[PDB]
Amino acid sequence: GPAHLPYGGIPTFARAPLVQPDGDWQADVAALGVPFDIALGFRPGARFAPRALREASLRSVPPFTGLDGKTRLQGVTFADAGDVILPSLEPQLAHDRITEAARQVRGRCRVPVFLGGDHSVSYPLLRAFADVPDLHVVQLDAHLDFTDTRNDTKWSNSSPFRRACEALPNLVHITTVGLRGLRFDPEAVAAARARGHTIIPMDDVTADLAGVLAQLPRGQNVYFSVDVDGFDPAVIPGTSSPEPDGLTYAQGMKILAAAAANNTVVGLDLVELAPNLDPTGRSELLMARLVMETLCEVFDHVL
Amino acid sequence: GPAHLPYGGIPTFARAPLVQPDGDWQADVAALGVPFDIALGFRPGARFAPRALREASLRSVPPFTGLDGKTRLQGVTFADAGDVILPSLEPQLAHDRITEAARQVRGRCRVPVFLGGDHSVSYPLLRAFADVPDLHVVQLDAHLDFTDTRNDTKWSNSSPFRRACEALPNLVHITTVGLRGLRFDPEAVAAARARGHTIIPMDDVTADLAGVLAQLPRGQNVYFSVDVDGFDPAVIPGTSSPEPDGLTYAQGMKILAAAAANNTVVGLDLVELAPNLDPTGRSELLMARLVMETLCEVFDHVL
Amino acid sequence: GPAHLPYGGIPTFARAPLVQPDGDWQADVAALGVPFDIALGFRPGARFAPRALREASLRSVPPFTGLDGKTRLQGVTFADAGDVILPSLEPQLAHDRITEAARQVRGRCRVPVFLGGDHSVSYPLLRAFADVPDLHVVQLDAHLDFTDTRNDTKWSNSSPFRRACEALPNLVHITTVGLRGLRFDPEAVAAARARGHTIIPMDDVTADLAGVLAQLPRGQNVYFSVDVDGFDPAVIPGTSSPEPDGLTYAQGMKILAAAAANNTVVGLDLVELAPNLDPTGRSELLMARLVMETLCEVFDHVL
Amino acid sequence: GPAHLPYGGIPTFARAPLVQPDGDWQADVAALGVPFDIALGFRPGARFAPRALREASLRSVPPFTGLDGKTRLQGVTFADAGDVILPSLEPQLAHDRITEAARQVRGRCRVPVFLGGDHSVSYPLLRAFADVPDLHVVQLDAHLDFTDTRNDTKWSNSSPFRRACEALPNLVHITTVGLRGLRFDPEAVAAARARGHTIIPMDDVTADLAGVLAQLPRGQNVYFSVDVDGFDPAVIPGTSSPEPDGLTYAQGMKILAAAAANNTVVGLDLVELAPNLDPTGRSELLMARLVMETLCEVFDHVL
Amino acid sequence: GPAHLPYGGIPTFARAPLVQPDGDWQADVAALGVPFDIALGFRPGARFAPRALREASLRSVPPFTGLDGKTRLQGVTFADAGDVILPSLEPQLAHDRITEAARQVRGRCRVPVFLGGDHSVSYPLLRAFADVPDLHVVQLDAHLDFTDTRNDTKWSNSSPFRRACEALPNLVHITTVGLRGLRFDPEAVAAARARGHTIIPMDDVTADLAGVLAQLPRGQNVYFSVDVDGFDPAVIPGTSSPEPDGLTYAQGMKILAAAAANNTVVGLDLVELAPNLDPTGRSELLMARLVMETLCEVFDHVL
Amino acid sequence: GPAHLPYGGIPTFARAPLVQPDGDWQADVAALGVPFDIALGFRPGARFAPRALREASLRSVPPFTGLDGKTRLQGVTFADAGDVILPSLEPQLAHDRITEAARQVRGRCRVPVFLGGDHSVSYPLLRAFADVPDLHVVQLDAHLDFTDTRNDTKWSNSSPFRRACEALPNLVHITTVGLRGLRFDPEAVAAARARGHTIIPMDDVTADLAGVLAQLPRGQNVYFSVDVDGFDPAVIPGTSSPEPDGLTYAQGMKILAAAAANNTVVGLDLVELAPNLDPTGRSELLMARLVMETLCEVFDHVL
Repeated sequence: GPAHLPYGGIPTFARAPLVQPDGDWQADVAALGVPFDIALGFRPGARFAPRALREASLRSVPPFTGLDGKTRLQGVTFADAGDVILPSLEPQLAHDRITEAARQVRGRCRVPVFLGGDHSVSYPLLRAFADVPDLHVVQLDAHLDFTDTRNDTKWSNSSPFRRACEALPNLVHITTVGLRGLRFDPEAVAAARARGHTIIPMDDVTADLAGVLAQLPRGQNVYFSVDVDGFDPAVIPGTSSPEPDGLTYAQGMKILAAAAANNTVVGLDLVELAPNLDPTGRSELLMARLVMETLCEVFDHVL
Repeated sequence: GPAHLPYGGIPTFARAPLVQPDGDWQADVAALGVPFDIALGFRPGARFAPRALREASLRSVPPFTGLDGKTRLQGVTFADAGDVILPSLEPQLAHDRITEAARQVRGRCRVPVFLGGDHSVSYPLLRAFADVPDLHVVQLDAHLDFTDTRNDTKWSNSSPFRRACEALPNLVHITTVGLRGLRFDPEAVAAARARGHTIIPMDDVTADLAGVLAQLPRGQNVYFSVDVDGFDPAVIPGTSSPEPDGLTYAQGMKILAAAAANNTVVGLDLVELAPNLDPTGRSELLMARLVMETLCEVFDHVL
Repeated sequence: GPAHLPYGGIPTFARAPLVQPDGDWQADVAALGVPFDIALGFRPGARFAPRALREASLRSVPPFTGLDGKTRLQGVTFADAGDVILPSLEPQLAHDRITEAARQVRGRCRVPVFLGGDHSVSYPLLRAFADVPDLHVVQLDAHLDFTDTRNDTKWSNSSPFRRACEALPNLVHITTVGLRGLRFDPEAVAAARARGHTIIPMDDVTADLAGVLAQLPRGQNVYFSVDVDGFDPAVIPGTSSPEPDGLTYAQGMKILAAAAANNTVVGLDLVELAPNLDPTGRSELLMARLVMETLCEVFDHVL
Repeated sequence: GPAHLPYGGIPTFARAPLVQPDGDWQADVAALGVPFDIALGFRPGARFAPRALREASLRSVPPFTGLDGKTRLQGVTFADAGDVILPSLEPQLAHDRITEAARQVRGRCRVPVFLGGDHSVSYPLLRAFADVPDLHVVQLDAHLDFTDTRNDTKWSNSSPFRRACEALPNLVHITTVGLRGLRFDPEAVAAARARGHTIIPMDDVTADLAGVLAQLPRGQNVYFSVDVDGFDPAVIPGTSSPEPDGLTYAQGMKILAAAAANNTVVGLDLVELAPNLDPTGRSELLMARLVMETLCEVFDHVL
Repeated sequence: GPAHLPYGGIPTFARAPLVQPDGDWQADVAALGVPFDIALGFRPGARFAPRALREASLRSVPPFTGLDGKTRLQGVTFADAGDVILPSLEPQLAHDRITEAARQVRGRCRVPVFLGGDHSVSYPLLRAFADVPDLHVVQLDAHLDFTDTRNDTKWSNSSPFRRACEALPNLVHITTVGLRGLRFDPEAVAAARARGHTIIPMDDVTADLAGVLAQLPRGQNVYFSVDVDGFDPAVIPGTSSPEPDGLTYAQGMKILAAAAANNTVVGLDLVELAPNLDPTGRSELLMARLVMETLCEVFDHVL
Repeated sequence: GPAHLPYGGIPTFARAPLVQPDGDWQADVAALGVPFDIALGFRPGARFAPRALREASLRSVPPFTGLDGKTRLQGVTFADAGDVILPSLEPQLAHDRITEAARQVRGRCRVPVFLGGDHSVSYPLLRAFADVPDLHVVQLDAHLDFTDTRNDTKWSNSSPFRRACEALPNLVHITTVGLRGLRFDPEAVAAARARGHTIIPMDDVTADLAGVLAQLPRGQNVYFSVDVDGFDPAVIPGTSSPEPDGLTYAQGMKILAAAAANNTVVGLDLVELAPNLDPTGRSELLMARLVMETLCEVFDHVL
């Protein structure tokens, strides 16, 4: 029958049916929003990202038939579990709400998609994956975000992965791609290298993308964490702290596609999108497509 | 339990449960969006109004306890039937789907709320009230919008009530308040007076508000049509063609309040809001509140 | 035949035919733009005002038939003489070009309309009225703009009327209405008072508009200078240096209408509009209408 | 010597010299910024308010010679103590630092000026006045902000005065002006009325301003708290949660001027300004002027 | 002697004299605007493109002397035929208005430049070339736009070339370059391949541009259709539905240049520009330049 | 002691202490702003660049430890000398004040950093380097800016280097990189080559960046002039007159890094940034970083 235009209808991710995190449902893919941005240290706005991403996803409703007539995500079911009910302030309670909602959504779908929210949400999100043996994380990011303490707190967006690792012994490895900038936390760098994490600077992606893909995990359980600031600001300006010369959409997608075809993807988060910082709206439109395209890749290699 | 903050959760009007127009449900108040703006003659954007109003309504979730301790809308149930599935172009087809959806929603609730969309939507919207005896329309508008033909079309936003009157013999009277501007369609004015419609220029409201309220219907079946451009552009700048020296929120609400308490309100539409034209977002916030406050007035004097 | 919508066609003031300042033409009203804003002391943008005003005037193309069915500006011819060709910097050269173009335009129309541009343009514009006996200026403005020197220059926008008076012995009186703000140049205020100029603070307008209209000139040759910041910033926010609690559109219009009904209007300038500072676009829309409505009043009482 | 233009120089409040809160200085007036906005429940941005207000204050540098030729704030010294060094998250720590910095600034000046920041900062700010006998607070606000708990926290901006009262037995009375809206916390309203607070709805100001001025404290130790949302959104749209029909700049200023003429002003805060929500920039220009004008009134009646 | 700066003068394309489509004039190049955008399915704004392009063209007024000292477009005359007078709605009438105006302009110049407008305008525009033998079209676009039916209409901006081909058997071939995205209409793709149209995905331009150029027509009558969304969103963000990883300005220009060097160019349209979606203004500045540079290429290879 | 987050504290360049140009101080690096933009010929805004650059520099406070573990800018002291006090208009007086302030700053630091301001400030800035033997200028720019007269003035931003060369016989050579665009001043190109100046078009950079670095000066006294428009508009859209296909941040930096490693850097200016033209704020963030990264290269290799 007739379908809504992007500007029509209630905005749910992939225009999927709306459900409750603890409701009686099941789907191949389930979206969950985390409108939390009080942990970032510069420009707020990421709390509006979940809503912006849902709206932008109406431009990319599955399934998809490419120029080659091949159709992806054909038959794959989606669901939108709404957003985590967050309190004001109270970061600890917020973290607990996030982990609980994440647990519920995880048990009702195959591949859960978390929409941030600043990067600090990745920590409580990952806590819902403690039972995943030898959990690996493929992180697209301009920064390492493995810092211990910053501005007198352990919960800033610069510390999510540091917090996750000390709370999840099953999180055995992180591969970070896209790092750049004038400042790096030496303590954080040393801590990541001490745990054997893989650090891939944007310089290496530019110099030899093939070699970078050859460094990605294989036959592993992988959780994808995409910080939109990993992408070049020209491409995705909507983010609090942009760094020049980043990933093109194509490069970021190639890394995600490669990792999705050789691993068991257990989930993915999309964080640091700041809609208010991009009045052209391309940031959310492109990141919404990124998620959908990644899912296409994920389900094109399910065993 | 805990409640979402305005930036959290899926945006449904008044944060009410989502439903289908011809679905199996019933409620006191039901919202229906009509993201149609190709009929206006200047600045587009109203197609995004339904979505903006839903989001802004999260700042005004019922019920409401005033400073006097009194609570309003207690026990009143709300529902959101989404938006009419409109085609691209094809105005005649759009009109038919609008009316059908309006009919379906009106038969499932007591007071239906229609979110435009340019003012031309009022026509196919009123066609769903053909069975209301001696139907009266109280319209807040900077313009009369009773034009026959404009720019070689009969379906522009300048002709909704002219179209509605020729298609509905039961629509017996219209009271338009807030009229102003340098240009008036003489043929439209003549046709309106010929039918005995009441025309109340903004000057009348300014000179004597009490006299204006005395001209409102009493004990009649009333359909409310609120064109946001009836309000002063300083108050509501988010609209295609603003006209200086309009209604303050308070004046417009006083009119709606008086009419609501003295009549049987059969419905209401809120049109011409253009979110894209007000980056401060106050336009949607105030108009979302206007709809809720009007509803407070309506259900506060139910017989 | 069919007429363009506001967004269609080449933007000329009031959609009037385009002409050259010294060309072979004659019209009742002729517009001339002065896209000069390098003399203001705060936020630039007024250089774009002439263009924005033309675009906005397409929403106010004459003639106008009001609610009473009466028509104004019927048969009144319009022309757009384009813009003065300004150099970069070189204020004195710019001034000479503005005066020359204004003189040429004045000699080919009854009422010239000058679109600024920061307020400093009023000086060279006025030099073109050296032959007007006992020239009076009715100035709507939040600021006096009668300063001798400011920031080491004689040509800032804070000095146009001071420069005008010293260059035109025939400019015998100025009536300034709308003044407000924490700071005033004591020398400028005292000099204006000592010259017999009339200073009407906004507080007087609020306290007794009737008393203010009674202070306006009668039977004089009047030049209207409208600085948009004379209007309340809530109404017209698009201006460099806004001051709270100003004229509503209605008050400013009543003042101009009163003066137009009892005097011989020789010209009008509209200055300090900064379109870039009002993304809602209501500033240029309302100010273009003010010019058109003022002309309606002018030609309704011309002798 | 030449003076800077508004867009020139380093932006310190009123172009005052920069000092450390606990440094070796003394001045009549001292500004202290609190760029904290993680406690608000809707739209962020107030963290940028202290900076925006400083920049805007460059348009209002003291002293001021008015239209009447009289000068105010002549010889009155100013100091800018910078901003409280805030951590990320960690509300309690932020609170303690805010109180400590405020105490130190207070002991070094006659009248401290605090620039927020969301309204939650008023709580830690007021703790620095625990020694003031019979401390009265005059609050301009659209909301009461006397809530005990909201969204699972005691520190939201909706609870500053509630926290202040239960922590300051010397805070004997609060006069709140401008209240309006559909939703009010019944528990908060009751608790406030019970403690003997004076609640003055905006409707009261509209109906009789003279009466409202008579309800203000007299001969008391007064702390001013100005929430920019107390002003009408058409005038000051840059704020998280606007409410229609608020104070005009003039009405708000009349209230402050009245209170400043009959009491001993011990301090003032300006909170909830969101520059990012007003691209016209009028919100910060007008609120910076409000602070300066209030200081003019305070020093005109120094006992 | 002196010339206007970009912000000065009436904005006509290339600052060319204004003429009527059916007036008595002749010029090498003539521009015609089609401010129509009610056919697109997402974000409106293209109706303002013709005006934005005209304004932006003031930064690219011919002739042009390059770094090598060689001048292009020397002696090439220009004219601006204004905009097609469009009705409100009534797509079929608009289509006829467009075709007739386009033919009139075509009979008075050598190369016509059409300024859109959503991509649907290409259909009625092409009907004006029904008298051209073996008409070839070189289409820069992110989408094929060869769809038959979409959202219950035949006239959406997704069907222009489909409508053109079935109405113009003389349009023997189309070469589309820049195709990309997750969704492709299998029906449209088939109909295109069937007619033998050449489809060149953006991946092919990236893989080997020289190969793509070798696929362009030679010695044919060619019409250029440039959809701005064919360019990368980072470069041209001002467009309704952006797609990542597109043409750089240089790539698009290389394609246009190659085709203009060995073909008879009969016209060109520039569509889907949405100035309202790019507040930096680079979208219109770059596309106006693209048109002018394309003309430089065309007149550098005339037989 | 704790450190301010980017949105906290008074915005001075690199959070450096404030000083007066002719005060008693010394520092390795000193910043001086020149908020002058009345000489540009298109879109103003550059007057706001010094303040935006200072605000943005708070995200790049020295020293910097890279991913490789090396730390740069260690032991490098900074000072912010504020802004040159500019008059209104009076370009000659402005020039004199700029030169004088630059002289004072240069005599108190090792590497002065000048924040513009339109490009015309480079002329009076360079006059402060008259005692530098065989002075060389490495200019990143989309335009040559070696024009004699433009729009009836010798002081436009298109003439800074022409004016500098005729005033400074010691300015023996200029290397300009990034030139592009359809129009070039033939008289300026000829005069530049006549003097042996090296012109390096963007095409050369794209074709062989290694070769361009090879063409940079070696062992000379070099003054860096960075016009942000030398960069691609997709990367840095905030500038008056953008030209497509410009330098990536990386390319521009590589050029500066190379020159800084093989020459004595006497100073650097950063001009034409227009914060108001880039609402995403990435323009000032990337350019402030550029200045800081250039400084780290300078001190990491100085003789």
